[PDB]
Amino acid sequence: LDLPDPSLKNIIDQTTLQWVFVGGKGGVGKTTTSCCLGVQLAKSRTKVLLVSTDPAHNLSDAFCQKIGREPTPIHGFDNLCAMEIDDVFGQMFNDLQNSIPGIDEAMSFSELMKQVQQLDFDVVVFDTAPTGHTLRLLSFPTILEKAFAKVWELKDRFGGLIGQATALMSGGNNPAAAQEQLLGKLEETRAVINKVNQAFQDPTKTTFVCVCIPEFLSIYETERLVQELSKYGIDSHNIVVNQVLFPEKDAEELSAWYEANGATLPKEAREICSKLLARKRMQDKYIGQCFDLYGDDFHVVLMPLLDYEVRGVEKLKTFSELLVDPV
Amino acid sequence: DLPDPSLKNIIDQTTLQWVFVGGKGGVGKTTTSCCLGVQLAKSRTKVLLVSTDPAHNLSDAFCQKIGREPTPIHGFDNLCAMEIDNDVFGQMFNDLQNSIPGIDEAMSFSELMKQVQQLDFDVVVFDTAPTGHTLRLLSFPTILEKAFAKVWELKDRFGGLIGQATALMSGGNNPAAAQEQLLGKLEETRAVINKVNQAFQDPTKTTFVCVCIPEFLSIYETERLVQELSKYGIDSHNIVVNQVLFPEKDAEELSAWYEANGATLPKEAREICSKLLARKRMQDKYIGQCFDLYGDDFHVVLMPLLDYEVRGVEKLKTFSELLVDPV
Repeated sequence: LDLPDPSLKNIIDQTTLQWVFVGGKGGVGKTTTSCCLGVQLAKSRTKVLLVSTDPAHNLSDAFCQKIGREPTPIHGFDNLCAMEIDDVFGQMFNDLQNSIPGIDEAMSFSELMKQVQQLDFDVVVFDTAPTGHTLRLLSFPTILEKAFAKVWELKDRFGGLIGQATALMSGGNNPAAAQEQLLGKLEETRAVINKVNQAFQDPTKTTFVCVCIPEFLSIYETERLVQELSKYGIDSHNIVVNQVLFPEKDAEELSAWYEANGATLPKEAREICSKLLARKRMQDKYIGQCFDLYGDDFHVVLMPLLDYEVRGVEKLKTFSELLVDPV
Repeated sequence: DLPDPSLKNIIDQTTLQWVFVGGKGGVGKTTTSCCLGVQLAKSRTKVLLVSTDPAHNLSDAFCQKIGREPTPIHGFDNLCAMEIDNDVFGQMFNDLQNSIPGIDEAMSFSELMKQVQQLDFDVVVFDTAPTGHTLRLLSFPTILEKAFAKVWELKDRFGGLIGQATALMSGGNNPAAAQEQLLGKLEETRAVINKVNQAFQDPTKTTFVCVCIPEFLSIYETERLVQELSKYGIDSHNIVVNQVLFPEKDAEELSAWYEANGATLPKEAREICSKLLARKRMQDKYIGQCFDLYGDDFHVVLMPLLDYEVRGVEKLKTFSELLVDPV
């Protein structure tokens, strides 16, 4: 068969990329794959930044180095930085936060995008939260529009009280001035997120990498994420199937060898081979399902399951080579 | 001519089963709720107080540790208080929580309502969270319907994948059985909340008490809450304006005395009198605004601002006496 290369080398080749997002369900290796992509991009690119919106501090444990809320240069690299992210006006803002769930996340994302675009980097890798939170990250514009419409509805409906009280309170508690400031903050956030989305819908600058493992839940969340990215016009052409058991041998070669030499093995080795072969068959079924869903338009990169955790700078550097050009 | 400036209509309506107390933070929701409970303990055979306020303000109010389950109030025979704080099914539930924000609060409220309705009390007073969270509490049926529609949409879209994986996995990890179990849990929650909401729209059984203070923000949140209760068919006819400065005299007497003897007071007495007069003028303006918005259809109960915090059983008894039969 002729298919796209089973590696993430196309990410390194496309030198015009500015946003590289890495998504997937929790526990599939999002942080490790993101760190390896950052390590690989640090070679060709002048400046590379890694941004983690995962609530935990998995970036610090991954790089075996304390990573701050601001850019922290990665030990052993000259151009690789990391970053981990966790009164009338005030009352109206709290009413808006309570009425429209997700507006605070939208404003936090807007502030983060402004800070990152002002940090001036050539490429930013994005270790996102699990799929569920990334879907809200993608649905942010509808939340901003609902916030605008909620503010307008509140103004229209309570204009009588707002104007009658505007006469009373003085100084910096005018309900109309505070309401206009809330509208202006919503407008700032919406403009920032609109420019960011215009940059995101350009496959020249933005792409998405989906990480999964040969199990039902991971592939299901990967399909959810792919369909949502397709809906919102965000490009994705890389699926990383991690923790693959023995990505070199087939289930058939070793199954035949075992069927030919079954009675020659001790009880223990025979049980271990049988368990390993069964898990390999299940993983092969799920990899075939992946190749059915994708493969035509996606680079499917298979990564071997390792005994040790891929932590530390040197181990990550060695694993990135397995990521970008396999055996 | 106006309705009686007291909450005595709450005690008179013997058919009431749910008495909700809402308002902005710091206006005295907990104090008013505890006083209403103390007063209902006289006429009713058994009275329960339920606090959904995130903090543990009930314990500080009663000056006594109140548990997560009903704890009989010291010194009362019929007054109890209460303060309220891989896996395929879990993954689908998390997808629902991420897609529909507020479904977990809806299920928690359903469990709380089932527990309270099984505790069997004659009347339950409900110290709710600040206004925004009560407004979220009111939209629960729509949120449950949106959750149902999300589960059905996911079922329709991914039925092929779900059945194809059902063919594979064994035992109690069927994705289709898990989806049906999620639907059944949603149905349980929706039935409980439907019974509760049918009970809420009956003025025979449910009424709302709005607590506020003579300031703009409190009156604005009170108006929001009243309009939302009107939209959602929940009855409210009691506004409690708490922390009123000097509820006995009018704006004229002390102002006239001071303007006749202004230059005769020492610096300290003159400063305190001036601050008091300004506070009284502002409070009178906002109380007039309250009487403009309501009074025609609402019992407006004015409560005096006290130097001490209304903690302890005796202070609660005196504040309840000022609440149900004023001076």
